[PDB]
Amino acid sequence: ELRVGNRYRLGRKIGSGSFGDIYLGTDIAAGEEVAIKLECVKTKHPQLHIESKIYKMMQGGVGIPTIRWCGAEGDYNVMVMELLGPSLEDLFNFCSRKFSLKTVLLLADQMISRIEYIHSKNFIHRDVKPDNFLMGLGKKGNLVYIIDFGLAKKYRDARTHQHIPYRENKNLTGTARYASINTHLGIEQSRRDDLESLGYVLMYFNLGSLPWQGLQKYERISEKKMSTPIEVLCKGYPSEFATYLNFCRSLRFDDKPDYSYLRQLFRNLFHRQGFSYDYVFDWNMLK
Ligand SMILES: [Zn+2]
Repeated sequence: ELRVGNRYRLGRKIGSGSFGDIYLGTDIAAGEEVAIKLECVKTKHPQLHIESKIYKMMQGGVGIPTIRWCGAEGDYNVMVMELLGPSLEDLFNFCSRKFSLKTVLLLADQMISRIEYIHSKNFIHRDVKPDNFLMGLGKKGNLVYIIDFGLAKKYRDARTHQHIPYRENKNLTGTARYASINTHLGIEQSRRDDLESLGYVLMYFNLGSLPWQGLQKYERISEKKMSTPIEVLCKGYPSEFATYLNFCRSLRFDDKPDYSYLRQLFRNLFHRQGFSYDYVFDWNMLK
């Protein structure tokens, strides 16, 4: 019967984050479920308040979760957030690990816009992956949320817009599976790299798997990733997936991406395919 001070009662683990897990909670005053993150005050490098600050900086963005509370309570730093629905990875497993083209296109449109909004607030995410996208609840069930800013970094000064310097010899941050080729090569991440990851995530949803899945290990993924041409990766799928990836890989370090061009590629394909823009996802057509 664990209680976060007076206000919240703790429940089962419901998520795994870059720094700590997410637990199911109840807000005692609301009669309401919430998501809770905990960090021991003795932690060597505390980051919970740091990550909460980014969220709050993003607040009011479409598809950004809201923070109910951040503070110290007892021997913990605590972060309480609005509870969201299943991740795209979860829903992918319920859909037999294959999404229809219509689902992938509806998802791409939202996912490019979340990344675009984050970049507009001067941050890069750096762990773009299916588990960090969650569907909303109730009336927001048709909205894709982006979560987890623990690996997120500022890429430009807010007032001056001075972009962070080019560096190399970096250790990989984020999941090796969706990492950009330049990330595997040790280059400092930038805007281009969040968009390149998203492309691997979209092809993952079309294919059910990537060619560098299921094979020292990091050199081996990097090899296979660098050995597999985009044309080969995207064979049998609309040309827009390859075009998306080619453009991302063309981008120079500090370049601003053309988010509208990438979204339009997919919107045009959507028109040609004859799909209704009805936000009816593959999982909604499940029993
Ligand atoms: Zn705080």
